[PDB]
Order: sequence, then C-alpha cells, then structure tokens
Amino acid sequence: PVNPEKLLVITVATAETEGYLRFLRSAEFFNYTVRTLGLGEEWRGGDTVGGGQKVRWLKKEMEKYADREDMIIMFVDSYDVILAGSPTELLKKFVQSGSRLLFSAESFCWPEWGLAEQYPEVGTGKRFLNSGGFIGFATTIHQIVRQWKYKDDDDDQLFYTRLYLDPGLREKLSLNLDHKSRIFQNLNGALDEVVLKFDRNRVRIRNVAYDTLPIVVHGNGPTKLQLNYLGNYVPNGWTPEGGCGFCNQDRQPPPRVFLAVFVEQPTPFLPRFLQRLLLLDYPPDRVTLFLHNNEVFHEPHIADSWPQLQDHFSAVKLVGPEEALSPGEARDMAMDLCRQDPECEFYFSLDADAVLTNLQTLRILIEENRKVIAPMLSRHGKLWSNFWGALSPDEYYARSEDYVELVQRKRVGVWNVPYISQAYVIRGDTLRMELPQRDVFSGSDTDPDMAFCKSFRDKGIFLHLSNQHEFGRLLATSRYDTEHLHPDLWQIFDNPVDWKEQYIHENYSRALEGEGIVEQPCPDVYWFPLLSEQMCDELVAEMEHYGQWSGGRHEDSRLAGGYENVPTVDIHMKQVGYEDQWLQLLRTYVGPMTESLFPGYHTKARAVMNFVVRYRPDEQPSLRPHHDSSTFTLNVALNHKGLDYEGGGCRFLRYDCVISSPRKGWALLHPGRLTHYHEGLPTTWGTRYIMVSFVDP
Amino acid sequence: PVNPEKLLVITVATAETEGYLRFLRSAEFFNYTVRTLGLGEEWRGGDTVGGGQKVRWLKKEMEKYADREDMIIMFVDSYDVILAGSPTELLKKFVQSGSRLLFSAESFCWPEWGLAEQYPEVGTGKRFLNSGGFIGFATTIHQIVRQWKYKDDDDDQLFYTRLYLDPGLREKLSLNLDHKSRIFQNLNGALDEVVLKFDRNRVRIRNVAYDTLPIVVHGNGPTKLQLNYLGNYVPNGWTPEGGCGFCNQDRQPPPRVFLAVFVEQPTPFLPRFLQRLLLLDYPPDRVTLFLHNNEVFHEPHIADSWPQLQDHFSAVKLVGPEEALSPGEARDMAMDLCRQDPECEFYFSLDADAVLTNLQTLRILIEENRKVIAPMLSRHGKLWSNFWGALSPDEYYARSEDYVELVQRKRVGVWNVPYISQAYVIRGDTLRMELPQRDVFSGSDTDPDMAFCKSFRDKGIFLHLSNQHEFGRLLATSRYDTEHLHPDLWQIFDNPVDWKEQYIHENYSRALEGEGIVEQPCPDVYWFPLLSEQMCDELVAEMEHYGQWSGGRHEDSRLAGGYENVPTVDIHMKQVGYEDQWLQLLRTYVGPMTESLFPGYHTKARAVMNFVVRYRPDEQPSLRPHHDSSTFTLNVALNHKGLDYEGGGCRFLRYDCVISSPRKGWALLHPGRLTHYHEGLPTTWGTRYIMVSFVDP
Ligand SMILES: O=C(O)[C@H]1O[C@H](OP(=O)(O)OP(=O)(O)OC[C@H]2O[C@@H](n3ccc(=O)[nH]c3=O)[C@H](O)[C@@H]2O)[C@H](O)[C@@H](O)[C@@H]1O
Ligand SMILES: O=C(O)[C@H]1O[C@H](OP(=O)(O)OP(=O)(O)OC[C@H]2O[C@@H](n3ccc(=O)[nH]c3=O)[C@H](O)[C@@H]2O)[C@H](O)[C@@H](O)[C@@H]1O
Ligand SMILES: *[C@@H]1O[C@H](CO)[C@@H](O[C@@H]2O[C@H](CO)[C@@H](O)[C@H](O)[C@H]2NC(C)=O)[C@H](O)[C@H]1NC(C)=O
Ligand SMILES: *[C@@H]1O[C@H](CO)[C@@H](O[C@@H]2O[C@H](CO)[C@@H](O)[C@H](O)[C@H]2NC(C)=O)[C@H](O)[C@H]1NC(C)=O
Ligand SMILES: *[C@@H]1O[C@H](CO)[C@@H](O)[C@H](O)[C@H]1NC(C)=O
Ligand SMILES: *[C@@H]1O[C@H](CO)[C@@H](O)[C@H](O)[C@H]1NC(C)=O
Ligand SMILES: O=C(O)CCC(=O)C(=O)O
Ligand SMILES: O=C(O)CCC(=O)C(=O)O
Ligand SMILES: [Fe+2]
Ligand SMILES: [Fe+2]
Ligand SMILES: [Fe+2]
Ligand SMILES: [Fe+2]
Ligand SMILES: [Mn+2]
Ligand SMILES: [Mn+2]
Repeated sequence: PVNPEKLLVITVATAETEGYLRFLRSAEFFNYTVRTLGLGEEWRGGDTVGGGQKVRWLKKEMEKYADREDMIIMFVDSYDVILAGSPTELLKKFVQSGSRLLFSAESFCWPEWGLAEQYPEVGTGKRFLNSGGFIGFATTIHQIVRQWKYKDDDDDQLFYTRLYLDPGLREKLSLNLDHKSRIFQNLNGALDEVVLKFDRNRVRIRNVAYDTLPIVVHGNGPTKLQLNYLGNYVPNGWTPEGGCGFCNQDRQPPPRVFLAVFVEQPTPFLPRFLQRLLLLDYPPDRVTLFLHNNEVFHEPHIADSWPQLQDHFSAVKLVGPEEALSPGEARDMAMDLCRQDPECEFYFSLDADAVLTNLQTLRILIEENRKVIAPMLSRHGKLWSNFWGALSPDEYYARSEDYVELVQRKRVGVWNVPYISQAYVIRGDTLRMELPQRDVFSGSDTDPDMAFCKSFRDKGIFLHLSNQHEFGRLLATSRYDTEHLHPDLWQIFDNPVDWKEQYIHENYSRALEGEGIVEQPCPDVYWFPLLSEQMCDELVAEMEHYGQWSGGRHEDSRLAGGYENVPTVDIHMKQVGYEDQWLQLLRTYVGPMTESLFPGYHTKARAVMNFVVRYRPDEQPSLRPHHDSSTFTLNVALNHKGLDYEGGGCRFLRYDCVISSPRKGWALLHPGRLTHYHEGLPTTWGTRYIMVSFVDP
Repeated sequence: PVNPEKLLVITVATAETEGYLRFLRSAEFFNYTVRTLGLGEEWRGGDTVGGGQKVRWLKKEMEKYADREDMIIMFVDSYDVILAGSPTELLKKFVQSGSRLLFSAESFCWPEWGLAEQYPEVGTGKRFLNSGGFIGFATTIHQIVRQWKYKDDDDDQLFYTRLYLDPGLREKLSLNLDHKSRIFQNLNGALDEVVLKFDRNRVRIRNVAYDTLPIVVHGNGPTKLQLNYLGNYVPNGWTPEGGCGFCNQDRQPPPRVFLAVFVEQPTPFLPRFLQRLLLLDYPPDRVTLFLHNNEVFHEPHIADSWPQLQDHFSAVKLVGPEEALSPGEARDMAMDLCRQDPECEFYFSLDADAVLTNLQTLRILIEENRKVIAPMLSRHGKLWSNFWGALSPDEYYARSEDYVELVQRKRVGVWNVPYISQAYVIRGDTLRMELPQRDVFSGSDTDPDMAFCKSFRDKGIFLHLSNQHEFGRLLATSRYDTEHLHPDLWQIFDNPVDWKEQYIHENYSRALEGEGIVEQPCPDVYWFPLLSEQMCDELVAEMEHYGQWSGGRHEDSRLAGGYENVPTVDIHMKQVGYEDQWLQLLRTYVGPMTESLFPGYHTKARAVMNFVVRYRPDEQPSLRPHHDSSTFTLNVALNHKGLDYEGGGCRFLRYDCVISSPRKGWALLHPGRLTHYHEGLPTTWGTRYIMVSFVDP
C-alpha cells in the first residue's frame, strides 16, 4: 500500500476562479494535498491549441523531486476538473495498472489527427492520450517533463503525445493510457457513458460503458456545462441525506443595492408589482431604484406609484418609452449604472413578470455570497421556470436530467446552471473586475437574456440558482389582452392565483373554511364575502364604459304572477364579453360555497343569465315581487349603501325578512323557485349596482 | 157593454181529469161562470170522428135558454182548452165581430175535405169552421143545436159545418168564423203563429200572424203537448213576479210508500247509493224496498248492504240477475207490486244513476199532491236532465222553447212535461183506477222509459217535473270501465263531484280555505289532508293487485352524492294505467293547495314521476339522503303508522327535523331541490305505503 502522504496533486491556476475553488473543495473533501503552480502570474498559454506554459511550470516544480521514487505525483487541470474518489482508492488503482506514468485517455486524436495509426490498438476502450490528467512516479514524470524546451503557446498535448508515441520510450519508462477510465474520466466524447452514482452522503460518477468508478472528472473541451452539472453533486455538492453541502439551508448594516426593474412587455398586475416593491424586507435607504418601462400602456401605472417609490428609496430613476430603448440597451444601462458606481455593492435585476412572495429574497440571495445568483421562480403548477438546466448544441433550451427534480423542489439547494432570467443578484465587484464591458445584453443578434448568460459563461462565472426556499412565481404575459378598461379583470384564466389575490374578497377563503364569517340573515338566504372592493369598482366601471343599458322591450328570465315578464335595467356579461370569465368565477368560488352551505346539493355552476343591474330614482328604482329561473341565485352588491345610494333593500315576502343593509363585498345565496318570492326595495337616492346570476336553471 | 153576468160558459166533461181541472182553474182566475154538462155519465161519443154526444147534451141544456136574448153563451172543450182573457174583454171582442154566433176557425177542412169550396174566401185568415169553441146569443145557439137528431157517435163538427155552409142560414142567423183568431185560437196548423206574452202576474198567448191576443186556447188534434206547455204559464201558471201559481214554494203519519230501485247497467258509486238509501228523511217503517239488480257486477255491492237495508225498512225484496228480467219486465213487476197492494199509497221509482242530495225529496214530492211527479236531476254542469220538454213528431227528444230556462233554474216550479225518467213518485190510486194494466213499460219494441211516459199520456195523466228545489244530479254511466279491482278509482273524469266526495279527504276543502288545518311541521314542509281513507285503501289494493314491484336495476329521478342513483321498490301510475287520473288529481287539488301555501308560486301540476313506494324490513326498509328531480314533492301516506307498520319517518337533514308520525290521509309538500336533503327512516315492522309525485320537474 502506497502511503497517501506520498501522493501529491499538482495543478495550474492563474486566478482563484469559481472552477478552481470548486476543484479545491473536492480535493479538501478527500484530504488531498495540492500544489498550485502559477497563482500570481498571468496566463501566457494562449486561448485553440496551447497550454505549453503548463509544462514549463511543471518542469520547474519537478526538479526538486527528480530523485523521489517514494513520491507519486498526479497532474490535473483545475478549472474543469472535480475529484470523485479518495487518495487511497486512487493509489490502489494506480498500482493495479502496473504503469509508471499513466495518462488519461480520450476518444479523439488531437491536435495532429494523423498520428492515430502510431497508437496501439485497443479493443473497446479509449485509444488516445489526453494531457489533462496523468499520474506516475516523480522520477518518471521528471524524466518526461524535463525534455520541455518550447514556447508557452505551444501544445502541451502534442508534447506528451509525441513522447508517448515513441515505442522505445513508451516501454522503457512504461507509460500507459487509462483506456477504460478507471482513474481519469474525460467527458468530451463520453457524455452518454457517464451517470451519477449516489450514496448517502457523497456522490460519484459511474462509467456505464466500462463499469468503473473514476477518480478524476475532466470536463475537457466543450463539456464545461456537463461538468457544472455533475459538480452540483460530486463529491459532496448535494446528497440524499445531507442536502446541499455549500449553501446556507438555515438562514450591522446590509450592503447598498441597485435595484433595476424592467417592464419590457405589457404585464398583468403591474400596479400590484409596483406596490410590492415597497414591501421588500430590505432597508430602503440602502436601495437605489432604476425602472425601465417600454410600454406606453404602463405609463399611467408607473406614474400612479412613482411618488411613493421616490419617498421610499434613497434614489430613483425612470426611463420611459419616450427614450426608445431596446431591452438590451436598457439592461446594459441599468447594469452599467451599478458598475460605474463604486458604492453599488450588489446589483438586483427584477422583471415585471416576476412575483416575489418571499419579501426576504434580496437578503437570502445576498447572504449566499455568490457572484451571480437567481431565485427559482415557476409558473404556477407548470414546469417552465426562470432557468434552464441544459443547452442544445446551438444554444436553445434543453431539459437536463435533473430539471423536473429541481422545479418540483424534490432536490433543494444552490445550483450551477447555464441559464437564468427574470430575477438575479450580481456582485458589484464582478461587474467592475470581471465583466467591465458595457455590451453584456446586446451587440449581437442574440436575444438579450441569452447574451447576458453567454457573457458570464465566457468569463467562467457561475450562474447560480437557489430553490432552497419558496421565492415566488412567474406571471403569464403571453397573450395579455390590453383592449379593455381594466385588462386585469380578464386575467382569471392565465393568472388565477394573482387574480384571486386581487379580485376575490380577502376573507372569502376563511369564510369557506367555517370560522363563522358566513351569515344567514333570512331563512335559507346565506350571506358571504365574495368580491373585493377593487373587483366591484372595476366591474361597475367596465359596465358603465360599455354604457348601453337595457330598458323598454327588455325580457328577463323572471317569473311573477304568471306571464307579466319582469325587466331590469342591466347589462349581461355576454354583451361586454365577460361571460366566460364570470362563469369561471362561478365554477371556482361560488360552486364550492354553495355546496358547503347546502349539504347534499351538488352543482357545476351552470348559468345562462348573468348580468349587472342598475337602480336609480330616475329610471328603474325597484324590482317587483317575482321568482327566478334558477335553482339558486347569486346576488352580489357592488357598491356601498349610504355612500353611493340610499334605500334599495331586498325583501323576502314569505319570511317577512329584509336585507336592509347589504355589504359591498358580499353575496346573497337564496333559492330561486317556489319558496323565496322576493322584491327589490326602491332606491331613493344615488345609484345602486348588483351582480346577479341565475345558476343551475 | 154586455153585462159579464149575462155570459155563461158551457163545457162537457165526463170526469174531473187534470186537463178539466186545469181548465176550471183558468176559468176561476177570470171569474167566469161555468156549466159542466155530463159529469156523472160516461162518454158514448167514441174515440176518429165523434163527439155527437156533446151536441145532444148541449141541445138539452139550451132548451131552458131558448128565449134568452139577454144571454151570451160560449161553448168550449175542457180537456184541451185553457182560458187566457177576461169575460169583459171576451164580450167586447164578440160585439166587435157583429156576429150572432161566432165559431172558431182553423186551417183544415174536416171531416169531409171536399166542402172546402162552399166556404167563403178569406184573404189571410183561417177559412174553415171548428166546433171546439163558439160563442153567441142563447137564442141563436138554441136555434142551431135544436136541429140535432143524430147518433152519439156522429160528428159534431160536420153537423155545425153543414149548418154554416147553408148560405141562407149563414146570413139569416148571421153566423161567422173567427178567421184571424181574435177570440178562439186553435193550435193545430198554427203552432208557429203562437207565442207567450208575459206580464207581471199573468201570461197570455199572442198570435204573431194576425197580431191578436186570443181568449180561448184550444189544443185541438195533435197539439195536446203544446197546450200542456202553454198551460204551464197561461194564465197564472207561472209569472215573472209571482213565480209558480199552483205549487208549494214554501214547504200526523206520512203515507206508506213502495220504494223501487233499479240497477239496469253497471253504475258508478253504487255502494254510496245503497248507503244513501238509509238516509232518506222519510220514516223507514213506512217504506217497502224493491231492488232489481241486472248486473252480476253489482251482486257483491248489493250483498254487502242488504243486511242494513233489511234492518232499516219494513220490508225488502231483491230480484237479481239470476231471474233474467229485462228492464221493462222489472219495472212492470215493481209498479205492479204497489198496484196490487192497497196499502201502497205512493210508488217511488229511483234508478241507480240518480243521486239525491236532498234527503227530503220523497216528502217534498208527496206533499205536491200530483198523480205523477219527478224531481229535476241534471248532469253536473251540462244540460242533459231526467226530463224532456218537447217531442219530435216520431217521438224522439226535442228541445222546448223553455228547456234551458228550466234546467238552469231561471224559472222554477212544477211543470207539465212530456217525458220524465230516473226518479218519480206515482199516486197508488192512479195505478189502481187509471193505469190498471200490467204492460206499462213493455209490450212494444219501444224503449221502456218511453213506453212508461206514453202509457200515461195516452190516459191523459200529467207528468209533472219539479225544479222548485235543488234535488240532486245524474251520474254519467256511459262508458264505465268495469275491468279494474276498484273501477270507481278511475271515475275522476266522468263523475268528478261524486269522485271528490268519495276519494278526497273530507277536510281538504276547509284546509284549502284556511281555518288552520294545514300544518308546517318542518320549515317550508307543509302538511295537509288530501286523500280519504277509502282512497288510500283502494289505491294500495290496486297496486298490490298489479303485484309487479321494482327492485334491482330500477332507476328513479333522485339526486344523491352525484351519480349513485337512488332506487325504491315502487309501481309507477303509468304501469297500472292510472297516470292520467293521478295527474288530474294533481291539477285539481294539489296545484291550488301549493299556490295557496307558497304565495307567488304558480304551477300547472306537471309530473313525469308518479309512483307508490313500499317499505318492508324484508326488502327495502329505508331511503338514503337525496334530493328530488322536482320543484316540489308530494308525499302522501297511504296507511296507518302503528296499525300497519312501525318506524319509517321522514327526516330533513339540514333542519334537524323529523316527521315522526305521518297521517293516513295527509300529504307533505316540500321543495325538491337545493335546501331539503331528506331521507326516509327505516321501517322496522309491517309494511309502509306512500304516494310520491315529483311535480314541475
Ligand atoms: O485553454 C487551454 O489551454 C486548453 O483548452 C482546451 O482544453 P481544456 O481542458 O478544455 O482547457 P481548460 O482546462 O479550461 O484550461 C487549461 C488549464 O489551464 C489553466 N488556466 C486556464 C486559463 C487561465 O486563464 N488560467 C489558468 O490557469 C487552468 O488550470 C485550466 O484548467 C483545449 O483542448 C486545449 O487546446 C487548450 O490547451
Ligand atoms: O175525441 C173526440 O171526441 C174528438 O177528438 C178530436 O178533437 P179534440 O179537440 O182533440 O178532442 P178532445 O178535446 O180531447 O175531446 C173532446 C171533448 O170531449 C170531452 N171528453 C172527452 C173524452 C172523455 O172521455 N170525456 C169527455 O168528457 C172533453 O170535454 C173533450 O174536450 C177530433 O178532432 C174529433 O174528431 C173528435 O170529436
Ligand atoms: C376580514 O376579517 C378581519 C377580521 O375579522 C376584519 O378586520 C377588522 O376590520 C374591522 C373594520 O374594518 C375592525 O373594526 C376590526 O378591528 C378588524 N379586526 C382585525 C382583527 O383586523 C376585516 O375587516 C375583514 N375584511 C374585510 C374586507 O372586511
Ligand atoms: C275533520 O275535522 C273534524 C273537526 O275538526 C274532525 O273531528 C273530530 O275527530 C276527532 C277524532 O276523530 C274527535 O276527537 C273530535 O271530537 C272531532 N270533532 C268534531 C267537531 O267532530 C274530523 O276527525 C276530521 N276528519 C278526519 C277524517 O280526520
Ligand atoms: C481528513 O483528515 C482529518 C484529520 O486531519 C480527519 O479527521 C478526517 O476524518 C479526514 N477526512 C477524510 C474524508 O478522510
Ligand atoms: C173575482 O171576484 C171577486 C169577488 O167575488 C173579486 O174580489 C176579485 O177581484 C175578482 N177577480 C178578478 C180577476 O176579476
Ligand atoms: O335584490 C334585488 O334588487 C332584486 C334582485 C333579484 O331578485 C333579481 O335579479 O332577479
Ligand atoms: O319519506 C320517504 O320515505 C322518502 C320519500 C322520498 O323522499 C322520495 O320518494 O324521493
Ligand atoms: Fe337582464
Ligand atoms: Fe330574483
Ligand atoms: Fe320509481
Ligand atoms: Fe325525495
Ligand atoms: Mn481542462
Ligand atoms: Mn178539444
């Protein structure tokens, strides 16, 4: 057994990039000893073929070990390598190979492809050398690297390849290749061969082609993204029993922050979004607000909330549609405002379609101490989120092996992902020292959101995505219909969660769960809060905006004294185009309320007659006794008694019972036939509005 | 002015028949003085041409007045004559004629038709002599009748005709004819010329051909029936202000009576008829009962009631179908039983289709002191009655000028009519002394009821019909369906009044009119008496007689917990063929009850689901919670709790209210949808029956 203390891992790194730090963490996890060559100096090794500087530094380092037969040295890259197994296991596998210097093997011959015939034949394994990782005795390695006498821009790979292809040297020093990836696993050309092998508190990779458990995972060539993926788990990235291994899990001045808000398309519930900005649990005197609105549709919305935002934050800036900025130039300008302000410690980009339910998001993200991190936001009950887990070869969306697991929060942690959007927090120093260019989001025909992620990947920055907590959701903005007086009224299908929070009474849900909010003012007439004040005001407004009320000749489905049809001044939902929306409200909220209050009854909230009635002393103030063409009737007040009108009660003749004082939010549920002959009392002043549905006719 | 004391009216009469008495009443009304020739002796004047005995008696009477120029004598028939005007008016018209002996005129020449050319020409009046009525001076009349020297069977008319046709005698004695019916009105040949002229307290006839008001109405020849008609009014028969002038209007042992009951066809509600016989307000020890039943269908009905009838009356006799009697032979035998029993003072015939609502009928009729009298009975709300007012020439039904007035009781009194049926009271002495033949109803191919009336008309007996009171009604027996276990159950259409009295609860009507019989045991569940005990027992019985109850696979229109269809063991009205009948009950009795209890609601009692449920511990004892496919539900108990079954209540879950003890007559009205989730509690012993209708589905 070779003493693990005789093993030394040597690697090259000119800076402490996240990839290098990721490498060290994996090495520290297995208690490896690591010598890092070239931390101070800068990389003259080029971009293409190169890395000759690697050999020069190694040749110098080796001279102090030139006679150490007792020393085993392993050389590996650091930016694109993670370790997966112990020094003890690594040394056992090395001795098993009977080699004195074992290079990693790969599927391709590079750079000179024609040398492929000088290589020995290998039945089913990888055939060619890869200088990304080799291991051998110090004496043997010294005899190899000693022969370096070339430029820093020359090909380190070709240097080793030429030595290995020397048949006499190959067998005199007994050099070998790890054909079946027992120790070194190069990913390029082998993606379909590699899968994660999980354990309780550590994760490995398994090669299913050769049924081996490699030690060194090298994401060489165009496999940086796959290595990022594997590196979220291997070795202690994320474990079934330990969870994430580098994030917070369990949560005196906070840093100054530049908050940038982007309205790049017509967005539902923007007033609610702007209102929510005042509620983020981050001291606003430490926040600077930049808001780009591109939509003339939203100029009134922004204008209404701007005085509150200016009072709230320490500094504010609006760039409206009159400036003719594209999304790419707007996001460039916002990010560059933080870059050029040394007091900007963090940059927080937030799009209008991002709904943050966790007011602590900025804190949580800032405390995770990453260069770039984004909270995971999902469309309600669907898989689409604000991140991608994988990329198609030509940089389109692809589903990663673990995407659904992350979106469904079956695995939670902070993940290295190739694409993030809609919300993210960027270290200010990173903008200053690593991405100093202005053209982050633009300068190409590429989409701005993709150009942003590409810009950071090209610099080797990690794009982190936290689903460690519930952060929020994403609004559906696809086909938002803007041609209404109040478009958010028509949003009950696309954004039902947000639609409920805005338009359903706040105490509806607790009234549905009992708690004694529902009342029964008259026998079998139930009274419950249904619509919020905003819904009523907006619904009345949309009716008056149509403005074509009924009158003479109007026929309603009421029954009074045989055939003397009883009319109302009203507008039917069908006329204003809101029928399908109202039926959906009936299905979702009135049905279950009815089935709770009338145990035994079942309904699917069928309604042919849905309409808003107007009562005025000047036209039709009252509604004479009658029955309804309905199994039950929904009677929703839409404005305040006293403030808006006087009188106008609802009277149930057979019970000598009167709803004298209706409530603006509240609905009456009463039977429509046989027992509940009712009349609407006269409206003596003002205007009275109610919403009526003859359901289950 | 001729002194009315010088006027003497002479007539002939061998007996005091009703027609002669009718004549005298009219004469006494105008204070005429009347000499009646030949009361003691018998009529040798024949049947054909005759009446010579009339002249012989007049010739003798005249000899004492042969020289009385101061005396005016009028000779008229008596059996077929009524007087219509005063002696004073009669004498004024006689003197106006300038005649010394004025004969009545008529349209026909009789007997010798060929003499028609010897008569003078008359422009528009009647041309020929009629010996039924003449008036003249006693001296002139004496000179005419003095010449009689012929047989008692010779033609009185030809004797006068021959004298009148003597041109010398005609103008020497100045004989004349009442061409234009100023005094004498002969009806034969002039029916269309004669109408009634009404006054406040007397009635006349007017001749519309000559616009005259005749004094003497002579129903000569085949006009006896028209004279009977006119004689009901003229002169004080019936008046607009005085009413009838010979009947009672205002009502120690009563006479012994033979009561004869006839069941000659299958008759509805015969058990009720037989029961009613015990209730006639006439002391039963004075009544003898004869009952002819021709229907084997009614033998059980007769048998059930016979012990009560035998105990009730002083003597009873049944002649059943085993005797093979026709209606004519049965009615002959019954009437002949009274004829041959001198203790039978009155004969009362009553058919099974005659319903006597006035228990005092026998008394009322007996106190009217007629030879034959019948109470007026009508089919409910129709014109058909138990009498005819007129006859077609070949003796079929015809509508008299005043028929509808009588049936509608616009004129009330005791009327001389040509045809009566179904109920009548006959003086026993009339059967003995005037109709002693056995063959009253039979002996011809004529219908028995017509042969009976013909038999009395041929003897000059009057058939009287009293509508002075409400007496009763006539059952519709036309197409009585006998092929049921209880045929009277299917009689709700033909005999709705009698059907209600038998099958609707006795207190239904008073519950409909308020009075606080209706109850409301649970909220909006109304409880009222609907069906009588007999209806329930007969309805259950008809169901079990069908005997094919539902079970597995049976599907009912109930709603419970979505789609888990709730069955009952039941029979639908459609299966036993009683649907149309039950819907009629719903329309007539459940509809108005529902509209009274739910003010505002209107219904026409539509019901697709009508069925009787059976509950037993051995098959289906209960009915789980559910709603009904109905606007409201009718739940009628059909038998007694305790006596017939145990347990089995009706429970309304949302109200925590239980109908623990239903009532056999009574119905529950409750809403079928939304509010009244109900379950039928288990039946622990016996059998429980209910009747259910899902009305207005
Ligand atoms: O850039 C290169 O020199 C190599 O990039 C690729 O091979 P790959 O394994 O994907 O390259 P990296 O692993 O990403 O970089 C080589 C090593 O040089 C070090 N390095 C690189 C870049 C740098 O700025 N500073 C620095 O220290 C890192 O240890 C890095 O791992 C090509 O296959 C080689 O032709 C080329 O020699
Ligand atoms: O039976 C008749 O002797 C007459 O009947 C008919 O004429 P009509 O006026 O209809 O006869 P009636 O008026 O019904 O009878 C003639 C009178 O004789 C008297 N009479 C008749 C029948 C009788 O039984 N007893 C009796 O006194 C009555 O006063 C009776 O009015 C015929 O036209 C005559 O041919 C016939 O002379
Ligand atoms: C929802 O329910 C809450 C609690 O029942 C209501 O809260 C109260 O509002 C009234 C008047 O607005 C105050 O007098 C109470 O002091 C409040 N109580 C609490 C605990 O806040 C609330 O008003 C209801 N929502 C609506 C829209 O009516
Ligand atoms: C119809 O109503 C009458 C009066 O309300 C009921 O008469 C009574 O019957 C009960 C028991 O049968 C007796 O205790 C009372 O003394 C009766 N009162 C009178 C005034 O007769 C009668 O029972 C009802 N009809 C039915 C079928 O129930
Ligand atoms: C690493 O070394 C420390 C002692 O320095 C030891 O406590 C720890 O268990 C080692 N970990 C592994 C994974 O060998
Ligand atoms: C008939 O005579 C009596 C007197 O005897 C007289 O009182 C009555 O008014 C008279 N009636 C008529 C109708 O002339
Ligand atoms: O409460 C009212 O004003 C009458 C409403 C009503 O009953 C109806 O819309 O038919
Ligand atoms: O009262 C009962 O027995 C249940 C009757 C009922 O509800 C039904 O027939 O549907
Ligand atoms: Fe309407
Ligand atoms: Fe209504
Ligand atoms: Fe049924
Ligand atoms: Fe039911
Ligand atoms: Mn590498
Ligand atoms: Mn006559």
